Amino acid sequence: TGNVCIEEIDVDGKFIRLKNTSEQDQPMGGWEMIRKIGDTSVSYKYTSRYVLKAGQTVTIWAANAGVTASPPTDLIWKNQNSWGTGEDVKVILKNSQGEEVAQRSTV
Repeated sequence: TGNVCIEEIDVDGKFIRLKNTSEQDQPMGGWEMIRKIGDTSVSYKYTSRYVLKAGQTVTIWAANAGVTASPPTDLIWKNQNSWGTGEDVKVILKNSQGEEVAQRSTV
């Protein structure tokens, strides 16, 4: 038994990282990663066939973070830019059922 964890929300707001601490691979098709900052929420939807393998991490970078896409461990959030430090951010992870399965709030 393990689970998908929101491992880190970049303090300089360029990326968000998830980790499958479980021994079993976990398909992410449909799963939704919601970035909330104040009154605005932006949703990142994982592709239909994306799988976060056991013990693997996946980092979602801002399209302007200057990082090049390196699937499957590093993806680029198309059209979403960095949010800069000092910004109270909240990340919600919803499974392929619309039901929450994790949450993390920076302070």
